[PDB]
Amino acid sequence: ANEVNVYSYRQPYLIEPMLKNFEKDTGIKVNIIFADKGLVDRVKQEGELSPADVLLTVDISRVMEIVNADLAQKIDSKVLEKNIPAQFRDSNDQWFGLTTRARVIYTSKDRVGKLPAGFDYLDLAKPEYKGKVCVRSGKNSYNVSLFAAMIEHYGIEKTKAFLEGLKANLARKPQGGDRDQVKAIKEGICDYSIGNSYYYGKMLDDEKQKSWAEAAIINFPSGEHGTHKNISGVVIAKHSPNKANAVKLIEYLSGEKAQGLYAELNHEYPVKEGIEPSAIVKGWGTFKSDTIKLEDIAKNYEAALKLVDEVKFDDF
Ligand SMILES: [Fe+3]
Repeated sequence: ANEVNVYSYRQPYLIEPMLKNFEKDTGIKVNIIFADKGLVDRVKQEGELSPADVLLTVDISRVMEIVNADLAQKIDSKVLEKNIPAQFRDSNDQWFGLTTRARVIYTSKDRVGKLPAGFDYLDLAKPEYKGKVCVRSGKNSYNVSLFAAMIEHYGIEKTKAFLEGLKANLARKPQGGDRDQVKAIKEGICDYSIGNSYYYGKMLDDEKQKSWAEAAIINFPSGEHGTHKNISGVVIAKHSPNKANAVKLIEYLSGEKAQGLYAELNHEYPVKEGIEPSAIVKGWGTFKSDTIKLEDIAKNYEAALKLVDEVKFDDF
């Protein structure tokens, strides 16, 4: 044992409970380094001497930043294979999803209500939604990843046409984050937004923002390819000094002792099949998740960035 060093983009309080439980079960000391927007630079600068064991981050774009900075090592683990569905881990064994986040469509509770069953992201590009849609910058990773999935499913031409239609329907210049779009729904600026599911929980947890969530309905797209999921996950650092402990830790985080808790704390979904979401998350509804591999989203990420620039999505 001795220890394991977790460099985390995610705030320590959102990961500490499961790490404390791991410590109790194994006797392995878990050190948390809050690398924040750090994280690649810090580990790269620390180089061969870096104590980093587990790199914990959020969004496939950040996972790819780590992999593409040559900071990952390949891990062969039957536990990770069994616990994590293949779509939420690397076929090339360098990264592993631990939770998912759904990119959903929020609607005005009063002015729209629940979306009809069958509603797709694609429907937001239809002319009837002109002036009614709020989305943050198209270059934001949450959106680029969604568009990358669309490239996989539909190709660049159809995705480009979608982006053009979506742009045409925006109520305002893309601005702010996902929560800001729901604030805009609350204030009647728009009736539809795209945003991550977990924000609904985060807003309800906040005294000011709860009214934003209360004015909106969370809708899980239910077209052909269902609801887009992105991930939080982990990578074992290239120069991990406590590799065995590190692998033990991520195996633990992938399993039934940690999955429910970790997802619950973050209002996310567990990756491990059979683990329930929290009561609050479950209450938002059940839905079909896209089966697309996150590595295929990563593959199309650059093309999606290119398409966003081509259509000048943020230009109003
Ligand atoms: Fe977020």
